[PDB]
Amino acid sequence: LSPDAQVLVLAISSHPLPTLAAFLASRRDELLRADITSLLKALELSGHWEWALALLRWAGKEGAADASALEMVVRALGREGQHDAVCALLDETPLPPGSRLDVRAYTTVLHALSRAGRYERALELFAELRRQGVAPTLVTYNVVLDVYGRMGRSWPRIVALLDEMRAAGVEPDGFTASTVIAACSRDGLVDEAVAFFEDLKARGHAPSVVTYNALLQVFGKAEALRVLGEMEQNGPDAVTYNELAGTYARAGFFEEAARCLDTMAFTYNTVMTAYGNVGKVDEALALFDQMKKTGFVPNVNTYNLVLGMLGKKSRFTVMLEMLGEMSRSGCTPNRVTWNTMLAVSGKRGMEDYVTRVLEGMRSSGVELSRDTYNTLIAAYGRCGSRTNAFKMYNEMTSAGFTPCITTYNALLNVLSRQGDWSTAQSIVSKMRTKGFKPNEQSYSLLLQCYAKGGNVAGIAAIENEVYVFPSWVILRTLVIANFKCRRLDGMETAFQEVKARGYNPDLVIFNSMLSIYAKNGMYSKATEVFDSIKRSGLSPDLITYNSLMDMYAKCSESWEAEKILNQLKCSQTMKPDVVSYNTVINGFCKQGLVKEAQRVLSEMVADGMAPCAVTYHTLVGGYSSLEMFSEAREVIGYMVQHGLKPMELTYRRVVESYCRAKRFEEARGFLKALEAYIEDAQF
Amino acid sequence: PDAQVLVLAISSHPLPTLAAFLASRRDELLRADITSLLKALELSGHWEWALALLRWAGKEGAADASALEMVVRALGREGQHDAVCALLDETPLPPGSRLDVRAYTTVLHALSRAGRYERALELFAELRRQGVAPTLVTYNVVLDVYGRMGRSWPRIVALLDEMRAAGVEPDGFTASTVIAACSRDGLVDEAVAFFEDLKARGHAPSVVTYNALLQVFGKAGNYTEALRVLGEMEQNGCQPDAVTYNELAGTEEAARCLDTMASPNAFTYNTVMTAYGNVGKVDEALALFDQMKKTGFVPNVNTYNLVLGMLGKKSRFTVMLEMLGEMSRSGCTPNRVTWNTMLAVSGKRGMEDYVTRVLEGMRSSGVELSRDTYNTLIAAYGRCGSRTNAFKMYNEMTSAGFTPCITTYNALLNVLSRQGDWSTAQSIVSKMRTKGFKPNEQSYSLLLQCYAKGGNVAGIAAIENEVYGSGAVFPSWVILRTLVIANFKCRRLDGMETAFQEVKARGYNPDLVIFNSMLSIYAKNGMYSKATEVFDSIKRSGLSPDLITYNSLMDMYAKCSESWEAEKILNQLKCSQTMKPDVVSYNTVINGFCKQGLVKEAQRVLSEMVADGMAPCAVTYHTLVGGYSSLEMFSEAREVIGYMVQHGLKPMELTYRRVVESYCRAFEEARGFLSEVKALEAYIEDA
RNA sequence: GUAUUCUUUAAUUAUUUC
RNA sequence: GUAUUCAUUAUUUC
Repeated sequence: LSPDAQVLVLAISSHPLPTLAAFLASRRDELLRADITSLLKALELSGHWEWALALLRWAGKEGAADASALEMVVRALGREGQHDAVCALLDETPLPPGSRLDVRAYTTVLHALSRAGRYERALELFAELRRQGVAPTLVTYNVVLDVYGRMGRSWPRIVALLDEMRAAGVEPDGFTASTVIAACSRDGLVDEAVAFFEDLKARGHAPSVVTYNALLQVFGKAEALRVLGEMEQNGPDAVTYNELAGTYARAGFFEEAARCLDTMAFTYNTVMTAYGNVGKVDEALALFDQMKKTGFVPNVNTYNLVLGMLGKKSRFTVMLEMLGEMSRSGCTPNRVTWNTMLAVSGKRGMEDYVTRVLEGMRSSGVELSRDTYNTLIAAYGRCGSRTNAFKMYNEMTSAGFTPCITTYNALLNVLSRQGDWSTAQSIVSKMRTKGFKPNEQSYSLLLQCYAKGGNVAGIAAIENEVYVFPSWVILRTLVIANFKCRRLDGMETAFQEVKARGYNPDLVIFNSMLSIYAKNGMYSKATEVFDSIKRSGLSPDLITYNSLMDMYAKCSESWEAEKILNQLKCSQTMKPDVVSYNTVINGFCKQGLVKEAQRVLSEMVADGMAPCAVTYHTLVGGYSSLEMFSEAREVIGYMVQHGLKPMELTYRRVVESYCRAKRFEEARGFLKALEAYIEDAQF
Repeated sequence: PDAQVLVLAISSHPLPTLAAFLASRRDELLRADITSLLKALELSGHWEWALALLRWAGKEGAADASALEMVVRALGREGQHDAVCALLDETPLPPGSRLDVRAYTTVLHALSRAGRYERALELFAELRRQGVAPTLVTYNVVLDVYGRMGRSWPRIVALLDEMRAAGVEPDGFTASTVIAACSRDGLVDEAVAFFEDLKARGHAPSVVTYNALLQVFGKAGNYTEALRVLGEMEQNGCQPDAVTYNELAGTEEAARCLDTMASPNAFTYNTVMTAYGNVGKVDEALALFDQMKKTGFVPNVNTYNLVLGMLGKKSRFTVMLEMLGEMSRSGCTPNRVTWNTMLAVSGKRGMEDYVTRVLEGMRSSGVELSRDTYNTLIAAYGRCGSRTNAFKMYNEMTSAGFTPCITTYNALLNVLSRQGDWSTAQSIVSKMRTKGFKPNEQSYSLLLQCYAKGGNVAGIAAIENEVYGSGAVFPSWVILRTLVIANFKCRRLDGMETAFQEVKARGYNPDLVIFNSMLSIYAKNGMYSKATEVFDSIKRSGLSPDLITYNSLMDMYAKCSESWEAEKILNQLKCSQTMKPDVVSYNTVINGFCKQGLVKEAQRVLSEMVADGMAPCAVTYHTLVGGYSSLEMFSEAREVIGYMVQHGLKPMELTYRRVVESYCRAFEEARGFLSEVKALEAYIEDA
């Protein structure tokens, strides 16, 4: 409008937001003389809804904001969807005393509070709304009914409002019906929901899709029998389908739905999906058969769906069967099919499956692409068939395809399992000359080959090249990788770096840390950790609790470890673990305290737990220590007398202790290379 | 002697070259106790090396069965099943060789773990063709093989006889395997008879045994018989472990499960509650929880937090709050875990008031807030989008004497990311900088998203340049992901191709979000060539095209003025059997005609749309008018209007704007049309 | 301005608007 | 070496 005002507006929309108020002040008099409403509008067209906001708040604090000013921002805020801002204009009103608003605007604020769970404020506002003589509209009504619906237990107030609205001649719509039914749905008002809809009929009213889904939902968590039926034939399965997907989980039946559906594709596929995503594939395959059994001829896309849900259950045998019915019915498998048959969540016996998929994947033409081979490598990688992954890697290249980074990472996954790093290094080095530079994943997979290789070299060689941006994964992978190698420098090093970069560490790191102190020479940072893990608000684990006991055990303070064990007995959620029992027994044994140690073994059994090899092994050590070899020999009996099968270390610890005690023929009688240990000892 | 020195050589050598290295010190090897070298190489965990030598020696003819058996024990002990199936397949033994049973059974199990059953049976046949006597574990492994093939019950009954005829007595491993086999075929009756018959032999069953007998009933059948087993279980005195309740959980139904185990402890109750939780059936666990009380045992805070957590993931606010009150009313006073659990809730509607209602309890609970608690509260208020309250929580943090961390600044930017309020987002990151803090990646993602919802393209590019060069921010899948999106929302084609470039270059494997966006952006221009290449490349990737992929394709053809091809897909989606055309699908098709004309065709589509049920929207009609509004025709676009309000759908701003502009440019016959009923009637004035 | 399940470490003010 | 459901090639081995 005004050239002076256009300059002012441009000057406002260009100014940063944090400084703007100190700026608007400087132009106080300049602003007051103008039409803010016109500035707000101009600041809204230009796409700067947040600058008008600032202006409004400024003017309210000055007295130059009117209803129309506010009403303009609000309409902008709701179309833009900034409920928070709406709610704040209401909590810090830029309005002068009198001040009444347009209906549309009040209903936008009501929706904003609703959107925030401030149902109690919405109702306060609604009351204030009609005591100022504002005629609410259909949308205002529907918004308020929604407030009542999510606030809960407000059915009577809903009856009241429906009355009030009709008595003022505002007939309900579809947003009114669904809103209401979902309200009954959230309160278990099954009975009164139906009487409602069936009253909607009376007064006239065309039924709907969203309606039925709401009604559906009622009987859902609440009947889906004679009900869900109507919804169909009444008239289209859109969202209504999903409702079936959770209908099954909150209940339990396979006969009614078969008996129902019988009586009657997507619709079919929907219900099948409902079964296979909650883990009822046996239930879906039956739905599939029934479906086939009645005319219906599935296409490739229906098979890919069934195979897809069978796949998450690793039902290899029937996936191949389905693969059969396809190709022998015309339904030629597509790319999506093989990818589906190869994206199986790994189980035991996956290799031969994969092998059979590949056999039909190559006995049916289908020229394997580059990505196809990568998919086939990943598959044998999941199983762990290094042998078959690499045969695929070799067949690949020998056919002229060029391996990508996805192909190298695949192979790298494998070796990682087996901690074969000498082969990993070769992969990496190969990929570099080919031009391919390792990514983050490629590194984590290296860190894991090394750790299972006990190669600290390659570990610290990477810790250097990274300290390779250190991502939360890499730093977390490094903390672990060092713990397998039990490396305190490395672990600690990158521990604080995880904090200095604004990452929140999980119980894994904390647990891993606590123990690299317990079994080491630090026993206070440990206490720091168990105080940090808590101060952090995290819930300690048994493992955490067990690692804890090991600390006290190594600090020669065992009863305290016994306390934590006992305290676990009440935990009501924790519940010891022979490890916890073992760990405590190991400590007492380590301090010469062995009666106390078998006293906890007695509890152990009494509690109905189950002593094991390692458990007995501990005592034999602690007995051998203070040379009292008879009570020790009595133990190994117990193990075997109960068939617990001792360990050569159980024997060694006695042999080596029988040697040092000047008793040689004893070491001999009692009793491989061990006897040899006595010979090189005796003389 | 001289061996200890030679082992270290092989133990310290590049694996992919060890062959030629064993070829080197060959004659020192042939005179060395191979099996001896093997035993030594394993004593240091160098088992990959003991294999390579085996294969070497084998190729030289220097490996005997005693050696192979030695490598196999380790592999099995080191869990290396594929490697053993390899030895089976290549054979490093000379002709006429026979192996220990312990080894043979280690291979059988290895063949079983790869699904190579038909092969395991053939090896078993050989093993007993060499007059080797199988042991218990051998018989048991083979049983496990029979049980995973299917239709193998007679072979199980027959082998049971043999093994029992060789004086070999079944065990718990046997029982669980035979019962579990019957569970994998639906052999309910025989599993029972077998159990009955096995019991009657004096065999005391066990947990594992009872667990398989229960999977029978529960897998595909009944919850009443499986529950009965649960019955007979305790009656025997065998305590159901965690795996027990998992079977039931996966097998008014919660009222039953509690009636049986009634004729337990607090840990028991939690074990079954958590079972139903981890399955996804939580209303049941609640039901038990109602009983654990009205039955005696009183739950503590650990038990309650457990329950709250379950509710958390379902974000069942009101009940969570009820439960927090019953806690503090029945005596159970919350802890730092209780609160944190309460604020770790899943985003949703009305979450802001919940958090306020929780914080209201943290405060009254006279519990000093810590630096951590603030970070949580800021995060939750930031997660629901209560920008206003996050910042209030923020200033309250930095005023009680706590120091923000990066998470603290990240929470805050998360909110702004939803609002697009990048100006503040900047002002923050700098503050993060002026405090000795360096922005994370997510910090860069948030800021990125923050610029997107706004429209600030200069801050995006300012991120790309700092990402495509310096190391301040590494091109992480995430960061490149947040870029394809933030450039779409701002329609920066150039800046997406670069990202789709690097993604398909930095070793990444694009996702449907990325593909589709690329498809819609190319389609939003005439970019047919690339777009179709993207679509197929979706196919060549191995992903399933959703509706948005199909709608974007139709709009491309629209855009390319081939709207007939657009309907072929709508038809194709009509019989997709898996994908049902969407409202936006139909419109996209109609507009494509109306954009190039043939509105009588546009009517053709609308017709069936209604024929397929399908209830049209405003846009549906606003588009139909477009063609009828600007096609030397007005008597129709007026008749078409009477289908909106007369059908209570209500037109809109883009609509009428097409009526005046199109009519006031096709005059007077336009004036009377607009008179039939603000911001517009200045266009007419402008004309 | 409003409704029916999933979505809340979010493509869901995602793709259609002569 | 072998079995039951769906950081673990995790924490205890005088």
